Amino acid sequence: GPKVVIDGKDQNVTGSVVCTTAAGNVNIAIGGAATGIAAVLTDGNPPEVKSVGLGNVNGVTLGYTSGTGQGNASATKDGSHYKITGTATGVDMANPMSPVNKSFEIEVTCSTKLAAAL
Amino acid sequence: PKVVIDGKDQNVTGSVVCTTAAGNVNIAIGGAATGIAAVLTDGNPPEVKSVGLGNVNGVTLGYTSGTGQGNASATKDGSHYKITGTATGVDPVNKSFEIEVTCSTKLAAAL
Repeated sequence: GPKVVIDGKDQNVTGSVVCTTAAGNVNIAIGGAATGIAAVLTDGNPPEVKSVGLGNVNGVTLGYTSGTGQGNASATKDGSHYKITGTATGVDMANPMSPVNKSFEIEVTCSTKLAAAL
Repeated sequence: PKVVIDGKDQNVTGSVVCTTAAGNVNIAIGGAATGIAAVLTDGNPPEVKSVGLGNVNGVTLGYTSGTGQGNASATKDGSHYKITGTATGVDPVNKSFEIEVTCSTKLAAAL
């Protein structure tokens, strides 16, 4: 089942992983759209991280977008099993200050539905 | 793409990426960092499974089907989806929303 760690703290994930694809992209959603936890990878092998969202972490929405230069991310793939690690970043909207940076790890195994869609 | 919440357009500027598997379509706006996404079935009309709207005036807003909280419906015309409903959040906030997006031919190929 899905594992999400933020700043060295296991998140208590009660939900499910949903994996979808189309040419170029593998979307991994953990907990449904309302959480905002998701990662987007290329459909290549080796994979590349396009973006990560960690949702609202203590009032700040943290994420990674490839090509902005802010935060960082790395992925590994073993079939349907993906691991993404890095540093996510964000700014407090209510009280914008310096960017917040937090380490993360996401590990999931997609279902056979993702194999079929590829 | 257009995202409206409580009658206010959010000025989303990012890309729309529509992906599928097993009868579900995920629409993501601005990549994962935004938290803006919707999950629909591949039916006529599509049924809304979930919507995330991100952080909006301090609260994460969204919708999950089957809980009895909020509401959402959708229509599909070609590659274009319109999703409207009521989203909710807590630190209870209820806000109307509308998402309008056109997916690329990459979704039609995957379906």
